[PDB]
Amino acid sequence: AEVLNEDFENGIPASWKTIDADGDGNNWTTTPPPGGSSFAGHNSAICVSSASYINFEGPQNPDNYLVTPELSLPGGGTLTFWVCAQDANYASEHYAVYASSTGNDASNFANALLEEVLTAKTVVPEAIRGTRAQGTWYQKTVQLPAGTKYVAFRHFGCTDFFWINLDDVVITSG
Ligand SMILES: [Ca+2]
Ligand SMILES: [Ca+2]
Ligand code: NA
Ligand code: NA
Ligand code: NA
Repeated sequence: AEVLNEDFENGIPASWKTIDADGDGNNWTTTPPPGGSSFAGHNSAICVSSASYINFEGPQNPDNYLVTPELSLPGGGTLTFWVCAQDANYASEHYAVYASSTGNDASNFANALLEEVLTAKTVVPEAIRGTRAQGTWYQKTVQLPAGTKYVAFRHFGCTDFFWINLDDVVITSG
């Protein structure tokens, strides 16, 4: 039974929450600057994205969370989602996925269930990035413990690549 299935085609839903932990005003977003329109989604128009580098601005130091609405997983569940680097040639974005059994603030998200740096399969030094191919979309699977109330996706601990993209977040109970 699916308890969450988000394609982002109507943007980040109001039921989800962004946390700008570094405080720069830049978040996970479906309107990445300076274009202000979503990057190409996974077999779809829209995905949600966070920047380590913004064209016409420069390197960023993100600590950005994207948090689900409150979940009921009394016996646990399974998360799947799709992730890619927006620029296949500046691919090395660092992210983690966390579960909380209580609240939905940054301090509630500790002990990553998954933490990785996307694999660079190709590389280029350019001021304007995102000018070639998107990275490959990869599906990830994370098991969620019983009593998980919130899942957070965190883009952090990296700078000076381009953007990380997320799409097609599905959580099933059991
Ligand atoms: Ca989508
Ligand atoms: Ca930020
Ligand atoms: Na949906
Ligand atoms: Na919200
Ligand atoms: Na709260």
